[PDB]
Amino acid sequence: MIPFKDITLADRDTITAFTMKSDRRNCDLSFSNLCSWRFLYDTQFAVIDDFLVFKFWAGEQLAYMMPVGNGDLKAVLRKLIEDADKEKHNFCMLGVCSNMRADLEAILPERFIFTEDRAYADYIYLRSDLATLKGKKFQAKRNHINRFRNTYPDYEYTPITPDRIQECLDLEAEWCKVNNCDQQEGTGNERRALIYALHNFEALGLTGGILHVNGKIVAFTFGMPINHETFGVHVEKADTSIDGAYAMINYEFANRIPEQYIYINREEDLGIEGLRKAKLSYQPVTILEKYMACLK
Amino acid sequence: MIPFKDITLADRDTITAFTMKSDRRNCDLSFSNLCSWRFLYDTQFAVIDDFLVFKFWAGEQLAYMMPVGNGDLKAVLRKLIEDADKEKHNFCMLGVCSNMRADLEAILPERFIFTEDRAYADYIYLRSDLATLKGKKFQAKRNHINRFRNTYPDYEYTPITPDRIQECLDLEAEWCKVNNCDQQEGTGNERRALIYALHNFEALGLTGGILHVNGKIVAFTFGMPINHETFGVHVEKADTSIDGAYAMINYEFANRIPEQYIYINREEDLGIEGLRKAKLSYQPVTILEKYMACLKDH
Ligand SMILES: CC(C)(COP(=O)(O)OP(=O)(O)OC[C@H]1O[C@@H](n2cnc3c(N)ncnc32)[C@H](O)[C@@H]1OP(=O)(O)O)[C@H](O)C(=O)NCCC(=O)NCCS
Repeated sequence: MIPFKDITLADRDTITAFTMKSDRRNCDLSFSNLCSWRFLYDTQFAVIDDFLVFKFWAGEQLAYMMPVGNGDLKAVLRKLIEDADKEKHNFCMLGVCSNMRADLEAILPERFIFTEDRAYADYIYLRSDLATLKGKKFQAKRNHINRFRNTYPDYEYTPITPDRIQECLDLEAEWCKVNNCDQQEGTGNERRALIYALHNFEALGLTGGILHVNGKIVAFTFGMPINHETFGVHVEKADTSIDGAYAMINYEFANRIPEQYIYINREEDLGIEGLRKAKLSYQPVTILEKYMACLK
Repeated sequence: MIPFKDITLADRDTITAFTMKSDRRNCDLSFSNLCSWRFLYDTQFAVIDDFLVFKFWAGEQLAYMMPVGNGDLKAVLRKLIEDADKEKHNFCMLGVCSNMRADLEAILPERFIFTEDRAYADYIYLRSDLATLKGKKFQAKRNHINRFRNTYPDYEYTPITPDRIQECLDLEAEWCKVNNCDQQEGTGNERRALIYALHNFEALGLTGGILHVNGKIVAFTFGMPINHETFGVHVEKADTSIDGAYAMINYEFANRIPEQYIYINREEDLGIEGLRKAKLSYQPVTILEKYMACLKDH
């Protein structure tokens, strides 16, 4: 029996030892994302034949993350299929990128059914693009930040520190309530994941920023590295009454992301029309498809 | 500076080393309950100053359990208050039993406000009563068992084994369809805890039983020790169209609980009138009240 263990804060070194050196850019491999969503998926992990593997329960559905590492993929797949068999479920893997799909097909030709939903693709950008907003592609973004600067000349950006967390939580609840975000699917779950992240901010290895206008917090954002060259921005929330607050905090935080992080992953659009429009407006270099791969 | 960590399956030995030797009987100290409800409370623990301490987020309420162990209680409480200060919340402790409340008032007189909610009291029974149903006060219970045996003379009770986990999950799915766990907050939350327990049954240290009638599962139950002399029954579910199934599974499983567990803790009524009458009807020896102790100012 694979000795799957519940993921915890204390597993940060073990997990990032695999992910940081990997070529995997999927935001679901962020240590903060894995821990913060454990309440929903009863998330577990194991290291099997030099691969890091995650196991998730989503109601009736059992799924495993595409194994992270190098080594004998066939051997690890045999063990995961046996694990699914023990659970009396068909074997399904999530987070399979295009390269991973090719690797699976090579081991078990015709055995996997691959399904993809563009709602779940990640948007990846150049840090240099988001931090500088240089070039014609970013002209409107420059206009937004210049307009913000003109409207709110006394704004203040500060990094998130443990001392600033509870206010971020209180404010997030207030903003949601204004937009009646109760009545939007999934916001309760998103709130649980936000709370865990902010409560355990330092242990997780998150960094983040807060925007203030006229002496009050009006936006906050946080994230952490996904791999050696990709930083994930996991959350970005703002007081919707403040025009340009999203654009401004994006820009300020991008400039605090260490320069080794070539890429910034700002996650998925969830098939929401307005969100897809917003994420495409920042000119992603890659839209990172994620397949589910289920044994036939 | 308290190195709180998320509770996990792997922490079984660490936790139970403290709880088994303790005189704490409340069901919240079952290792299975601690892990299985983590999804709701983001539960963490630490050993500090020779005590085992737990930290929970009950929605907006930060809470700690009464420290488990022996040592300088005042020193450890000071550390927990400082932790609450860092969280920017008042310090409040849960599961303070009547005896633990007396201990607190001795070391720190008039420092705490104590509140109690009868909905959260645990029902504690003698294993000897539930396993035998002997005497006048258990006559109705014997009658239900006897009716069951007469109606279903070829029923089969089995322990929960790995190959039988799926039928328990199947019964739970049917029960939740009937009871609307998808929308009922309480039973939706119970479903999350029950399913975690079943999926991790052996790692947690749980034991359980299953009742079958006419070839299908009609009830299951599971639990594990809380301390050296108290066994906790965490879950009991039955197909409602089968009369006497709750009585029979209770009786069969009580007989499987090892004799060193003098007491059986069958948990709370949650202020639900039906559940309260059911739990009172089995004649508890103790209704274990649980206080919340909140620091008056600071
Ligand atoms: C609606 C009504 C039927 C609710 O009672 P009910 O669902 O029949 O009875 P309960 O909720 O006690 O029991 C339902 C089941 O869920 C269980 N249950 C309820 N809450 C639970 C919880 N938090 N955890 C685990 N089990 C729970 C009970 O044990 C019971 O199990 P069983 O059916 O397998 O024996 C009620 O009897 C009634 O009177 N109807 C109208 C009520 C009304 O108008 N209300 C005014 C309120 S002010």
